[PDB]
Order: sequence, then C-alpha cells, then structure tokens
Amino acid sequence: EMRIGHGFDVHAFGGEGPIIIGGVRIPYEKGLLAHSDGDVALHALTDALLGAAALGDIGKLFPDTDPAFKGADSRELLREAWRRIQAKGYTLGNVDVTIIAQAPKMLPHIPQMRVFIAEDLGCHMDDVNVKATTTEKLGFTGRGEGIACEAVALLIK
Amino acid sequence: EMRIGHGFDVHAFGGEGPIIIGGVRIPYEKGLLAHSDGDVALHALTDALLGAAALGDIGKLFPDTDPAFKGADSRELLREAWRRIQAKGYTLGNVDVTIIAQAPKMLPHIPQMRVFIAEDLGCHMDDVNVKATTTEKLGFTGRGEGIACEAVALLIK
Amino acid sequence: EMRIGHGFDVHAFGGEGPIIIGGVRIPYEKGLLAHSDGDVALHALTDALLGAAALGDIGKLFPDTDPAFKGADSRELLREAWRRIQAKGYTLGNVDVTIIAQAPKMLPHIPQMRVFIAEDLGCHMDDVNVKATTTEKLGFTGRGEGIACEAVALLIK
Ligand SMILES: Nc1ccn([C@@H]2O[C@H](COP(=O)(O)OP(=O)(O)O)[C@@H](O)[C@H]2O)c(=O)n1
Ligand SMILES: Nc1ccn([C@@H]2O[C@H](COP(=O)(O)OP(=O)(O)O)[C@@H](O)[C@H]2O)c(=O)n1
Ligand SMILES: Nc1ccn([C@@H]2O[C@H](COP(=O)(O)OP(=O)(O)O)[C@@H](O)[C@H]2O)c(=O)n1
Ligand SMILES: [Mn+2]
Ligand SMILES: [Mn+2]
Ligand SMILES: [Mn+2]
Ligand SMILES: [Zn+2]
Ligand SMILES: [Zn+2]
Ligand SMILES: [Zn+2]
Repeated sequence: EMRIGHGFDVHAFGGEGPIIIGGVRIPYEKGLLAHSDGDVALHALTDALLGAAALGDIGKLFPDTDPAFKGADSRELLREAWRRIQAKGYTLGNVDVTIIAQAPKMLPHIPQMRVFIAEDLGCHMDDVNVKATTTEKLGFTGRGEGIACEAVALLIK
Repeated sequence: EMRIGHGFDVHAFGGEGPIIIGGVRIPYEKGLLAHSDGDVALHALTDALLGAAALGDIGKLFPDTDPAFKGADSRELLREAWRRIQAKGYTLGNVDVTIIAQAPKMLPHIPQMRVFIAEDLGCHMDDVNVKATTTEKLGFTGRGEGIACEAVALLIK
Repeated sequence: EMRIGHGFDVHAFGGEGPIIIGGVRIPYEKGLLAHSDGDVALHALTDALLGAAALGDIGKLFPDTDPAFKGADSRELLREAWRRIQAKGYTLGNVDVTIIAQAPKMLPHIPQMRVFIAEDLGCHMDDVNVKATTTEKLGFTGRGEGIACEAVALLIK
C-alpha cells in the first residue's frame, strides 16, 4: 500500500542571518523569526510525512506547552517524527519539497539539503528532491517579508 | 493503478460567524463570504479527488447553470463528487488536507472533520488526515482576510 | 516503483495579451511577464515531473543564463524534461494541475490544455487533469497582479 501527504509552512524574516533551510545555514541580511529555528523546509516536509501517516501535524506532535522538544533544531524534530511514522509500519517512497522565496538564492545549497534530508530519513539521495521558485516580486514572499515551503511525500506500507 | 490529485481553495471572511470548515461549524468574529457555505477544506478536498480521477473541478461538476446543487451544503457536493468518482471505478487510498489560517484555532475541531470526511468517503478515519498552519501574520491569511486550504488525494483502481 | 512530485510557479501580468497557459493562448487585457512565454501551468507541471524523478527543477535544467535555451517555449521545455525523465526509466502515472487566477476564465480553455499536455507526455488525455480556482479577490492573484499554478505528478518506474 502507498500513502500521500502534503505540508505547507511559512516563517517571517526578522533579526540577523544566516537563515536555516533544509538544515543548511544560508548567509542573508535577515534571519527567520520563530520560537523554533524557523526551518520552513523541514517543517513542511515533516508535516507531509506526518500527513501521509495520518499522525496529524508538527504542532500536534510537539505541543507548545510541551517542554520535551523546546529548543530542538528542526532536524531533530524531523528525525523524531520519522521514528514515530516508522513505528506505525511505514517506509519511505520519496519526497519532493518546493521552497518559495524571492531571495536568497537556494540552488547552490540544495545539494546539501538533500544529503541532510536523506540522512535523516535513512534513504537514498535519489528519493529526495528539493527545488525553489520566486513569486516574481508578488505577495508577501515577493516583497521579502518571509519564505514559504510546500512538500509532498509518498510512504509505503 | 493509483492516481494522485491536488486541490486548493480560498474564501474571504465577511459578515458574522460562525464559519464552516471540514463540515464543522466553528464560532468566529466573521463568517465566510460565498454563494456556497464557503467550506474551503471540503472544496479543496473535492477538487483533489476530482483531479485524481480526471473529472475536472467543482465548477465543471456544479455549474451555476445546474439547479440540482444550488444552495446545497459542501458535504452534499463532496458526496456527489465521490459518487461520480466511484462510478469511474475508483476507491479511496488516502487524503491529507492542510488548512491555512491565522485564526480561528483548528486543532480542537479536526477530530470531527476527520469523522465527517471519513463518513462521506465511506472510509476509515485512518485514511483521513487534516492539519493546519498559520502564515505567521503574513499574506492575506496572516492579516485575517480569509482562509486557504490545500488537499492531496490518492485513489486506487 | 511509484513516485510523487509537486511544482509551484507564479508569473506577473504585464505587456499585451494574450496570456499563454497550458500551451493555450487566452485573450486578456494584459500578458504575463517573463524571460519566457511565462506559461505558469507548464512550468509548475515541468517542476512536478522533474521533482518526481529527482532531477531538480526547471532552473537547474534550463538556467535563464544559458543561451542554448534562449527563446525555447514552455512546451519545448516540458518535452525535453520529459525526454530526460523517460531516459531515467520512468513512465507517466497521471498529473493534476491547479491554476490560481482571478481572471481570465480558464474553464473554456482547459480541454485544449489537456490535449497539449497529453501530446507532449505521450499519454492518454484521461491521465491529465487541469483545474482553476480564484482566491476571491484576495492576495496578489485576487488583485489581478499575477497568476499562480500548483501541479502534482505520479510517475511509475
Ligand atoms: N489555524 C490554525 C493554525 C495552526 N494550528 C496549529 O498550531 C500549530 C502551529 O502553527 P504555526 O503556524 O505557528 O507552526 P510552526 O512552523 O511555527 O510550528 C500547527 O502545527 C497546528 O497544530 C491550528 O490548530 N489552527
Ligand atoms: N480563473 C478561473 C477561476 C476559476 N474557474 C472556474 O470557476 C469555478 C469557481 O471558482 P471559485 O474560485 O469562484 O470557486 P469556489 O470555491 O467559490 O466554488 C472553478 O471551479 C473553475 O471551474 C475558471 O474557470 N477560471
Ligand atoms: N530563492 C530562489 C528562487 C529560485 N531559484 C532558482 O531560480 C530559478 C528561477 O526562478 P523563477 O522564480 O524566476 O522561475 P521561472 O521564471 O523560471 O518560472 C528556479 O527554477 C530555481 O532554480 C533559487 O535557486 N532560489
Ligand atoms: Mn467563488
Ligand atoms: Mn509558529
Ligand atoms: Mn523568473
Ligand atoms: Zn514552521
Ligand atoms: Zn470554495
Ligand atoms: Zn515560470
């Protein structure tokens, strides 16, 4: 059996760079604001994975009032979600992530995100794809207020 | 054979609450403007299912020209779509919905949404996932202008 | 093996019509600005297909920088991407595209887009769905500033 999931996330710019996306530190004039590290790509991916498994979403796994994972980096959260998904009997088919950002340029950093994601999910780098697009200066991303990310995932059981 | 579909919808706030999302009435300071009940979750889901089956979109199935569904609630629209999709020989793999709203909070209402959706599609609740995310006060969702929803579905033949 | 992919694109209105969407010329008071024909639907679809095949994105394959692709139209790019994907051993499962635009009306033009996509991917028209939705005058699409498109694809290996 196969299952599909989808995730979407947005974080706002604020503070000083670098930003962290896909587990990779990217120099930039502004940072990403969040209680968390603000890794919009890993949050969206985590939600797609949890969604395919019908385990809810990242907020449901890591409640605001829960002290356990407060302070954790997003790679840690991805690995723990993944542990809980595998405990339900699933393995990974493949994942695809789309970063929506006017800047910074993501392409040079995409290879390194793929390695980190592949290590965290214990899969082949050929099962992991990441891309980026701008919105041609339109909307909150085009005005440089923040970054959004969409992801989809296919799990096998 | 398995087939994938994707849906997206947006409705604007207007008037007084409550709003209806995933078939669940939720109290709020404003209502959702729409000829229909404005249920963005169910419209996005209906489009994702129609999309997987290559049956077009909710506008093609329910034109303003057809009186049968004028004024029908969105659950009735989802069920008629599901009938057409089943007539094509499909059964449900799984669905995942992502509500994009700064407010109201969706978490406590999601259990009921899952039950209503599972009822409408004749499946187990474990084949239905619903999550939500804010856009951190950015964009028309972040400013509280309206609500958006994305959905993916996997059908089996 | 089955594999999923997702794509998203945006282009801004500017210049004279028509606009070109899914390979179809649609009359409109403005065109879509781009170094290209600005076909958001085909770009998003090309990205979903490349994504499923873990080949990156249209910008990795066809950099706006490289003269080899100067003046290529979006169908030529979709076909070349498809050529590369098939060379990797994949065949088409199905694709679903969602155009997000306040105007012009897409519905009358969608059947032709389906034909063109099916021709370019060498598949049956029934493996290709295209839909449209407005955002109810909200956001950059609602204000008539640009058009967005999301797509998903399922490939078989
Ligand atoms: N309208 C909404 C928005 C999000 N939420 C929940 O609140 C959690 C956090 O939302 P957020 O948009 O602040 O997420 P982050 O990437 O900051 O963790 C989500 O993961 C959902 O559990 C909700 O229930 N209702
Ligand atoms: N640019 C557009 C937008 C929507 N549509 C069609 O119009 C219908 C209604 O779009 P809408 O955004 O008003 O949809 P609702 O969720 O209000 O029903 C869609 O289902 C499509 O069939 C279109 O043909 N062209
Ligand atoms: N923040 C971003 C956005 C896009 N890109 C890359 O830049 C290319 C072109 O982006 P774009 O938004 O102008 O795309 P199109 O005009 O080609 O549809 C993308 O296809 C990615 O390869 C990036 O690396 N960093
Ligand atoms: Mn409408
Ligand atoms: Mn947050
Ligand atoms: Mn561009
Ligand atoms: Zn986040
Ligand atoms: Zn709607
Ligand atoms: Zn484009």
